[PDB]
Amino acid sequence: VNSFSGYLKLTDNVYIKNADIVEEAKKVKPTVVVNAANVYLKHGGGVAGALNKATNNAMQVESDDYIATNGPLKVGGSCVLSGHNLAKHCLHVVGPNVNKGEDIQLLKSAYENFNQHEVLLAPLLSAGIFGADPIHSLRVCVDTVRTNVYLAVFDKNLYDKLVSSFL
Ligand SMILES: O=C(O)C[C@H](NC(=O)c1ncnc2[nH]ccc12)c1ccccn1
Repeated sequence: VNSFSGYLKLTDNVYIKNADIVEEAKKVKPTVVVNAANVYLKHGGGVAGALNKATNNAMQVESDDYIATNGPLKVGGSCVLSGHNLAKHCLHVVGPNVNKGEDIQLLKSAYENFNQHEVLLAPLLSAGIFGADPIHSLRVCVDTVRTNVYLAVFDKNLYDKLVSSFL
């Protein structure tokens, strides 16, 4: 038993809600919140900009030190950093950004990072301003992640569309 509330059950291990991931994180304080990052960990907009703003820019400061030491992530890759005031840990996961011309096939690799964590609060990878088909992303999530994932979808119209089209 865990502390997530009002999530619609999609499968044996995937739950979904129409909610702001920042607000869910501040309420639940999950072990792991997933950030929809880029390879430079430049947290400008979307999930990343919103999470970082909620940490008062501490996420960005930590991320800049990470990049200075380690260099950029790979598309499809991830790193574990602090969750600051939002969670114990933040798993920064890089899904392909279609608006940058990145390989959509890399979405499955991106979701595989979730399997290293027993429970996660996450956004829908590569959706929104990342430019991929969100129905496809939810499908890849359900077909790739085996650990317990709680998906927080910001856009109300998007959430309704995702639920009504889920096979
Ligand atoms: O779920 C959605 O609608 C799409 C989702 N976006 C957000 O969660 C989001 N975007 C902007 N400002 C925000 N403030 C609080 C939440 C939030 C998303 C997923 C992957 C990549 C990019 N974007």
